[PDB]
Amino acid sequence: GSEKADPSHFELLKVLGQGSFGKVFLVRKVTRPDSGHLYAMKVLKKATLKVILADVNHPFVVKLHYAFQTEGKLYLILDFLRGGDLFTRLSKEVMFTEEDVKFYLAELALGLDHLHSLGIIYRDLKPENILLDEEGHIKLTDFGLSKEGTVEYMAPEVVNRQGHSHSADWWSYGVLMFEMLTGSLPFQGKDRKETMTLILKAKLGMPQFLSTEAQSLLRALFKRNPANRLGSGPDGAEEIKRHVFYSTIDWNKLYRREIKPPFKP
Repeated sequence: GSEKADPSHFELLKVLGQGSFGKVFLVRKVTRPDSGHLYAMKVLKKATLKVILADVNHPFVVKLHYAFQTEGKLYLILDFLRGGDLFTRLSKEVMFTEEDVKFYLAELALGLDHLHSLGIIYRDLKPENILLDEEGHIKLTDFGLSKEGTVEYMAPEVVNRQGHSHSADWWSYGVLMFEMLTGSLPFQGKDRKETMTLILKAKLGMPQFLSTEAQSLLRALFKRNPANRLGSGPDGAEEIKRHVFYSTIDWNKLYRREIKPPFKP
């Protein structure tokens, strides 16, 4: 359905970022029916193709519009998210209010659970990989790998190479929450090794300015044992979505992007 596609059909505007899997540019399609439309083009020097799902249809996951392999490298044409990533915003703001964190985390909860339903494990969860559109809603990017990074976000079972189910994502989700809420990481040492050891002990001091609801959610997510971590069934993501922390969230309208974002790009 997207095969007369060609790299000549897109003019290069600039470079959005340097990925580990490849470079990503801002491009403008030059051919109908979407001439003039802006997209993000990810170039991969490796190769595949197949009809590691990169084509996910969900309001909070970056959409793939085109995919063509021309001259060895593979070109992926994705949504262009105007707002940039959450890491940049966090760096400037130094920390978000619980209101802002609740919104971002609620939308992410849906995005994550969806990927999980497709059997995908979002291994690289962190603010750098969460983009904002022009309205302020979020979109998860740089995902896919099922059969399989930033140490500070690694779950204990991943550090100890004991396993890596979707449960590890919920731990990372907890690290994201803590970092957005405090401006700092829960577990961090002077080097990679010490950080891993700190993660394994999982000893965490709760900053006193966090709401009791925020605190209990974090405690429920930071369970060293994947089996007892929030999100590990039986009701899956629902047990996290039904947590008192998100009591004021209408997941139906959220899915429909009816809830207005706190920050407007």
